[PDB]
Amino acid sequence: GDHGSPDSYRSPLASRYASPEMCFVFSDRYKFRTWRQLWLWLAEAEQTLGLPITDEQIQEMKSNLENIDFKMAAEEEKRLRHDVMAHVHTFGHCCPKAAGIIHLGATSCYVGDNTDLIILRNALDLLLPKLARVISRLADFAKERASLPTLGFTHFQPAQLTTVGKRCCLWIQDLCMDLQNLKRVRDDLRFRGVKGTTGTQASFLQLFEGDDHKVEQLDKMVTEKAGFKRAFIITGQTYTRKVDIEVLSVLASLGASVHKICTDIRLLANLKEMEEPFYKRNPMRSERCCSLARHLMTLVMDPLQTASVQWFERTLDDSANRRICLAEAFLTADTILNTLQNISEGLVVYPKVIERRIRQELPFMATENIIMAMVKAGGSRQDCHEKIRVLSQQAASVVKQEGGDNDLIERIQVDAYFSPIHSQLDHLLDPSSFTGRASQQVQRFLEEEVYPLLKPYESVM
Amino acid sequence: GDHGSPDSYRSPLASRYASPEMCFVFSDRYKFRTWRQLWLWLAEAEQTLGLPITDEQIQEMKSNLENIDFKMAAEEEKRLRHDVMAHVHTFGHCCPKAAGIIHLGATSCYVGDNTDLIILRNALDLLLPKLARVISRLADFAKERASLPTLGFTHFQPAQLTTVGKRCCLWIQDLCMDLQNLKRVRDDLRFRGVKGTTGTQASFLQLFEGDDHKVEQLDKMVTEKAGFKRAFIITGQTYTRKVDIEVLSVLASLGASVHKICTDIRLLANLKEMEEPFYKRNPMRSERCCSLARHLMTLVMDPLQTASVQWFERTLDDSANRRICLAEAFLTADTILNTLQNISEGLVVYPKVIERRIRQELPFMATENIIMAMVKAGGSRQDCHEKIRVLSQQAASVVKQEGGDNDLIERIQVDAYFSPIHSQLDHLLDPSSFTGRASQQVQRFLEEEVYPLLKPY
Amino acid sequence: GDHGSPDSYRSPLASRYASPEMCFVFSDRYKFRTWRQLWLWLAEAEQTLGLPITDEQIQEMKSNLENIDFKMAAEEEKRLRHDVMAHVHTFGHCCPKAAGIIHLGATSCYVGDNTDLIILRNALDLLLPKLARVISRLADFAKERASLPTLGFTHFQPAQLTTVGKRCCLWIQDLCMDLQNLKRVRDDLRFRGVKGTTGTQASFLQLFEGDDHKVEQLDKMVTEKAGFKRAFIITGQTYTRKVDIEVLSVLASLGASVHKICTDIRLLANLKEMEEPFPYKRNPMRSERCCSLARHLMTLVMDPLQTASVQWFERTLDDSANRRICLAEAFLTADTILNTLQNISEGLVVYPKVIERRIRQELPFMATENIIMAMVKAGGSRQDCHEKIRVLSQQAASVVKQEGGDNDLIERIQVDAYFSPIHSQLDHLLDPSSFTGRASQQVQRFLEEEVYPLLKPYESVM
Amino acid sequence: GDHGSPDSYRSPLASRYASPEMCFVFSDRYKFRTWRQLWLWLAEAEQTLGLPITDEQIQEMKSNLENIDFKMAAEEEKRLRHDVMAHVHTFGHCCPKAAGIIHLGATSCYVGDNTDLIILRNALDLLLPKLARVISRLADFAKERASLPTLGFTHFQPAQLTTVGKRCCLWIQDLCMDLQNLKRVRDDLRFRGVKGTTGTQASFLQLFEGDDHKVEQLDKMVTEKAGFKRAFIITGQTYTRKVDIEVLSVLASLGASVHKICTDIRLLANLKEMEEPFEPYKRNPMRSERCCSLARHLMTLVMDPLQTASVQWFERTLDDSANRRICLAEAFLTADTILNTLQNISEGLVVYPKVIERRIRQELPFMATENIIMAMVKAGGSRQDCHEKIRVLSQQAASVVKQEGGDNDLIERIQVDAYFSPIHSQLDHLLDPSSFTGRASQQVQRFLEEEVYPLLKPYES
Ligand SMILES: O=C(O)C[C@H](Nc1ncnc2c1ncn2[C@@H]1O[C@H](COP(=O)(O)O)[C@@H](O)[C@H]1O)C(=O)O
Ligand SMILES: O=C(O)C[C@H](Nc1ncnc2c1ncn2[C@@H]1O[C@H](COP(=O)(O)O)[C@@H](O)[C@H]1O)C(=O)O
Ligand SMILES: Nc1ncnc2c1ncn2[C@@H]1O[C@H](COP(=O)(O)O)[C@@H](O)[C@H]1O
Ligand SMILES: Nc1ncnc2c1ncn2[C@@H]1O[C@H](COP(=O)(O)O)[C@@H](O)[C@H]1O
Ligand SMILES: O=C(O)/C=C/C(=O)O
Ligand SMILES: O=C(O)/C=C/C(=O)O
Ligand SMILES: [Cl-]
Ligand SMILES: [Cl-]
Ligand SMILES: [Cl-]
Ligand SMILES: [Cl-]
Ligand SMILES: [Cl-]
Ligand SMILES: [Cl-]
Ligand SMILES: [Cl-]
Repeated sequence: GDHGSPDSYRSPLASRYASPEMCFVFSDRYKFRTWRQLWLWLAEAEQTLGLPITDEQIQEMKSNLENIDFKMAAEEEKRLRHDVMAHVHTFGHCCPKAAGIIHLGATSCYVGDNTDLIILRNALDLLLPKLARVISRLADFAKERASLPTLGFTHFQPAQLTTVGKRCCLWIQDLCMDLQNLKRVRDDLRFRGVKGTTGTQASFLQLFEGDDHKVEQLDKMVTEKAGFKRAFIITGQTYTRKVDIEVLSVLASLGASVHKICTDIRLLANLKEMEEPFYKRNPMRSERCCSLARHLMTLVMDPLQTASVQWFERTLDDSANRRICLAEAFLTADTILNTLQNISEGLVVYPKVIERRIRQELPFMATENIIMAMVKAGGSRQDCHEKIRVLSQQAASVVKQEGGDNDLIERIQVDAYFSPIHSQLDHLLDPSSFTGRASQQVQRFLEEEVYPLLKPYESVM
Repeated sequence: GDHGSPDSYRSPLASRYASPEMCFVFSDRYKFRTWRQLWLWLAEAEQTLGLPITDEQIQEMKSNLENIDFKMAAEEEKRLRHDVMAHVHTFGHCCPKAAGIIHLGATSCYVGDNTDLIILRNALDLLLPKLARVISRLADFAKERASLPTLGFTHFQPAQLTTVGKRCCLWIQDLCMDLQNLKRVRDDLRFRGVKGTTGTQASFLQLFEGDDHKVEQLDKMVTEKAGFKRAFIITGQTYTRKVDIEVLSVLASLGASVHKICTDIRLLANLKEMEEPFYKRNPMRSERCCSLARHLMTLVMDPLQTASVQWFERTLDDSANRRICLAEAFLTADTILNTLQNISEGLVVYPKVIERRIRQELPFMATENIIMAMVKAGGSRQDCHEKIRVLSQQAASVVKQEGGDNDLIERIQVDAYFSPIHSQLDHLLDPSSFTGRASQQVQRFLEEEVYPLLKPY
Repeated sequence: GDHGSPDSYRSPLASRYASPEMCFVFSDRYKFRTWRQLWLWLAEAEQTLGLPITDEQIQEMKSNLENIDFKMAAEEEKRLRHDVMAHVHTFGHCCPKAAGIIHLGATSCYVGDNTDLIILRNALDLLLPKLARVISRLADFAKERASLPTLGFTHFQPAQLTTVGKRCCLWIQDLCMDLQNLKRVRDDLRFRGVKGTTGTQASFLQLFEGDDHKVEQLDKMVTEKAGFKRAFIITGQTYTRKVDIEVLSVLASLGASVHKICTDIRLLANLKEMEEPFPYKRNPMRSERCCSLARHLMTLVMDPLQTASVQWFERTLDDSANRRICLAEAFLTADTILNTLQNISEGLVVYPKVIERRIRQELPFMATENIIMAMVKAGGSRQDCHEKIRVLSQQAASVVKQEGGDNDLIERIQVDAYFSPIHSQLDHLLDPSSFTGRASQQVQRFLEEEVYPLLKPYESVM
Repeated sequence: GDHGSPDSYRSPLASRYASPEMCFVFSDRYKFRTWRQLWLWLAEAEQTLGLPITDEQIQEMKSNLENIDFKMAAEEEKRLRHDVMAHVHTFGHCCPKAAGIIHLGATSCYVGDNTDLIILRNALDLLLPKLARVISRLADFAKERASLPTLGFTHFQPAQLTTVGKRCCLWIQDLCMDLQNLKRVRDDLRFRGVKGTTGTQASFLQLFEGDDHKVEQLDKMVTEKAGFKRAFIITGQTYTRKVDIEVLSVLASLGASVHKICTDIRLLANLKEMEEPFEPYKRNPMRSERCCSLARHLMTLVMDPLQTASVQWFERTLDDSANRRICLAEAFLTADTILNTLQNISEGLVVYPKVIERRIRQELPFMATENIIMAMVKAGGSRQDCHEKIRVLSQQAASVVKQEGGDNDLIERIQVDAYFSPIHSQLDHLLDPSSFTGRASQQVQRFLEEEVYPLLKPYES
């Protein structure tokens, strides 16, 4: 009824995950509406350029763009075993006056391929502000936490202190590259236009009695009507399936970024340092994003393979595949960005869990700070280094062998050797003094790189 | 209605491609009904093993296996953000008596993982007879055409003659390897059974007051009820997702086979030697098979990646992915097998086209046999080789430079140097003499390898 | 030099990673020596079946199996742009008496494909005992640690306790499935044998003057000489490239398993519960490397899938360059991973006092039901007790997250006279060995029923 | 040997396929010379910026950039189990005065990552002119063959005529999209620069005693010394591995293009319409087969960096290292080989016009029937009636072809039928192949003038 009977398989991307907006863009109502819209634009342009098409035929066509008899369309397709021709017949039935001029000069891909290009670009236009919003919410988080010291991890082992906001900027930088990629692909998408069966426009040239200029005009007119700046000069029957690679490749790369970000979030949730928005709390949304982002990456192999084995001016082995992977890649991407937005709005941070971890690990990373202090006081770097080695091993043994807390500072405190440095210990181990340039980097990044990127999307934040 | 509104995305695998039977196996009806079947079996087993579950509670559960309020379950899941708990609640709603004991001792995966294993095996069982049927129909074609000479192709260039039937056996053999793969994975599939939250059955042990024999018997009892010969001993929360790799990998390899087979048919269609069953005729069914087969191959990277990053006793980042890739792999495989059967039932061959192509190419492959005939006629191999070489270059130029028919045999016939073999030319150029052991290979293959494999189906 | 001068690219798989044994299996010496071995076996069988081949011709070839002039071969291949014909000519140069009968009746794939099948089987035979050894070492660890309680993880969040040994069985099981896979593919690998240019044996049938029996005998005999139980009946020019899918698919699956296992170890290394074999701060670098290589193993499966899908008719040569890369690389990658995993599995470091601490911080939240059950057994209510134990768990969780302190939930219960009926039981109720379920029982049954039978064939090489 | 002894595995990419120039770029000599060049630049800039480095330390480091003791470095790496530190120690041993300031403040990635970025960019600079050269050769072919009619193929079945040159433009267009992608990735490549252990420059900030300006100057000074216009602001330990996805994705899409082009060439070769250049009746399209084989590996390799980036934890994990040693080099050596081979193919492509012409003659009559019907309607005949008469003749001709294995005799059937007497005198004209190719010829001209030549202009050299 809505997403269908439960007695048959229903894609989870439709019934469970994707927004109504993205679902509609990949719906048959939208597909077949656009087929008629393209047929109308064709008749309109053809009428202007002199072909015998009456205003009645245009008005009739224009008044039935939504008037789609799916039952009739289905029966015709069972009969003809051809989907475009099924719809040509069905459109001509409710438009009896224009029936004879519908699809005039065109091959099936005039509606099929141009609709897919309109769908791709409209789908890209849906993703962009959703991605932009996720980036803005994280940028707010990053700026807010820019100076909050946190344990750094390499090999997922204790490393030089970063900040929560600086770490957030690694996430933001990858998503920003995705925003630029998606925009580039949307902006550079070209219209197939009117090209004919094998790309030569032979049909249209005959209809215009050899007038090459009128053929070029028609192609320009339908392109403009479709809202595209530019059409291919060169096609076979179809737009080059290299286009489908370009689109799904940028979505795949977005998948990898989201999977990385959400893996980091899941690890922070184990560490109790950060948690998804409101005893056992599971980072289920981040896990979902990983799950769906993995499918995005997997799907890139479909268009790669498809384009690689397209023979000459077209083989029809692209069709069933594209029905699946194009829609599912955008429905998957839509779901991910909707969820990441929801995650990024109220990430819970626990400063005192973060501080406890730093206090347990920083003493082992601060030994050169201690030597420097003792040497400046007039001690020996060689004598000091030995003393710290032993006390550090003692502390390490407590942590590993006994499961105790790190007591290195306490050992240094009660050892008389470090007499000239006892009053400095609190300053020397101040975690903010160990975070390098993290806060200055966050500011400069957001200002120079992030905010300029977001400016176009302020309207819808 | 049945597939839903055209105002929303609908999977073409559902609305366009897969059979009703496969669509039902991956339907929410079948799934949640099976969830309830597993709860019934559990309560039955747990009752036999002494837990406080009454007969009338079990009657209540059995009477309601199909009575599923999908609207309520969706209301609960919106509220609980937990799918299995929503169905526990909803089953407990229409079963007020048994409500207290549904899911007793189980974790979510008890219904979720076991249902997937039941579904995977049922799906495999739907595929197997269809694949056997394709093989059977192709075997019929291979037998009928076992001796029909046809131009061999290597580098897709003219090569040593094969037969139509022998070439078909290349196709059959790959599909036989798939049939064996699918049957193995089906037969080796193990039930998760009752394992508790992290795989230790700590819940059931406590319910049975430390009695291990009862905990093992429960696992055995529910496994048997589900009709599985064997259950896992070792699990985390889930069955190992390596299982999903094993299943989709064999599906991926089936895809590769069908893509190659259908690519060959498409090329033969261009050559006008073969056509799909009944001016332009397009091998559309073969093209669609290729299209879908490619998706089957692509899908293997999903379970590979999933398994690689499951942490400890399980992470929930397998869940959304599996909802998509498992169903799709099987619905795609189903479609391909349904279409491949259609293709295999009336393949059209054009012997006269096949013959004409052999006549254009065989003379170039027949020159060593002409030379052999001259040598034994009291002649020189080196002289003949040079004479035959110039005429073969002459004929090759007519073909490529003049777009003409190959006239090499006519050139040989009129050149008096070949007087010692002129009377043998009809014999020397008989295409059936050039196919080597192709028909005998077909006979032995079908007899020894194919027919024994089909005998159970 | 051994791996060439540093002024050109050199594969890390050869210069850095794989064992010498696996490198040699994928060497040109081994390849081209096997070409010659195959030529000798063909001449042997042909002579037996009556073709005009002499004992001295066979003696000559046998004497020169290893006497490969690589420079001459390269020179000839530059002239002929054909690798097999280059080696036919080179072999005939050093075997002048045999030159005329080398490769008699055969197409190039007689040496190319059959050598690849010999290599694949030999390569699997190198991997098998290495995996068996990894499984056995982990099985020893699993038995040793079968009762050692450890915090369970689902969502990587605290869950019902498992044991260190039981968790190891999750890893072992996957590798046992791989071991079975590799053995199956190895055992079921069929020989191409002698098949001719398009698979019809037309050349051989003519040589034997139409005697079908003799062609069938030839194929049997060379298959037997190469040590294979079974040859294909049906081929085009090549063995079906579906074979390459079957082999690299099992390697890909092994890759996923090792990636999972080594990710778990790296996570245990962060938690300080387990470390790699022998400093305070240590990196799981070997596990990281195994993950890095395992990923390449999974990636490589798409090569033979694609290759097989677009082979036209009796074969196209677009498989050749690809197979030179992916078959060797997959095995060199797999070999390295198993060499490293063996090393990781020997002396895995465990820290029971870190494990215990973590358990004590998390168990009380998972033990509330037991503390309630004990009150109801004493005489208290379950509705009343569940509420009072709720609020204490709330404050303890807040101490952990808001204060950043230790879990004081058991102290809150201890210092509260409502839980007076059960105060003396608290240690018994919180005994972590009482929460591990059937973990240790499962380890024993698994090892005895599933693991040890698999390992028994490999006992002499352990 | 020079590729090593035949007793061990040797990559066919080095031993067999790639050019010596691309082999050199991914060689250890080039890698470790660049490590030392980077150490020289770090010291140079550090000296200028006031750190205690002498001129004879710099004179020493500069004079030993090529004097690499690989044996010593290998010994050191076995001992340290650390490749970078082995080379710090080895470089310090031949530069004993400078030993104590080599790598000052830096982490291993300073040399590791920056060298990889230098190599990636130099690798892309080798490919670019090669791809431009292929496009240029193909454009000459397209121009020469712009108007030559050839049978169109859709479903790989006879379709509306195109031209040899127009079909070549489908190939050219995909390669032009690749040239733009590679150029884009190359230009947008950012330097990692000096970032420290976890990306915070804490080491350098200390060395400059809190002077942030000097840390920023150092990052700019080395970035500029390396010939890069821009450095990252935000890194962890490493440059984001999304960079590797971006680079191998464009190579993967290039593989798809080449696989399609070479598949078409292989099909044309079967049809005897086109052949690879002469280096002879049975000829195999072996170069094109090889290109398809390698292209496939290029497409396969994209899943490596996708997976790598998706599971990088925090400021980095070392599970990327081994994978990248394989896939980055292999992708570029594979790409290099394809382009070398494709240029070779494109240089003397052979066309057989009489074969092409014969195929057209066999197939065109069946596509000419609508045009014959139109000429009869113009002469006074009924469309419906004429369609029926011509349909029987057409079905008779198709049966001669398929059932008798004969030549298409449809035109002869029409010529001797008195029914078609009104158009008999027009048949020669109605069946002219050039008249069926539509705008194919003008499309080649416009495409080459507007979209190809401007892209090639910069590469003139
Ligand atoms: O415009 C034409 O019809 C000309 C034809 N090109 C085609 N162009 C577009 N669609 C075509 C084409 N051919 C078939 N079909 C129809 O597409 C449908 C494919 O079904 P599916 O494989 O399920 O996606 C399915 O309905 C097919 O009938 C050509 O010969 O070049
Ligand atoms: O036995 C034959 O030669 C018959 C031929 N089949 C072939 N079988 C095996 N190898 C062949 C074949 N053809 C070429 N080549 C040679 O393979 C080599 C391919 O080189 P690469 O692409 O670099 O791997 C390269 O050396 C090629 O020359 C056929 O026409 O069916
Ligand atoms: N450990 C678990 N086992 C089974 N299901 C779970 C678990 N944790 C959460 N879930 C639920 O499983 C579903 C996952 O949804 P999805 O990510 O869309 O597959 C959600 O309803 C979760 O609440
Ligand atoms: N954080 C790091 N950055 C760079 N290199 C490292 C780091 N940690 C270890 N290494 C070294 O990098 C090399 C990784 O080797 P492989 O995994 O074979 O590429 C080894 O020599 C490691 O010791
Ligand atoms: O909800 C469950 O069934 C399991 C949850 C978990 O393991 O965290
Ligand atoms: O050895 C290094 O350069 C870095 C090591 C680390 O980050 O752990
Ligand atoms: Cl059109
Ligand atoms: Cl359970
Ligand atoms: Cl069709
Ligand atoms: Cl052979
Ligand atoms: Cl390390
Ligand atoms: Cl640095
Ligand atoms: Cl060749």
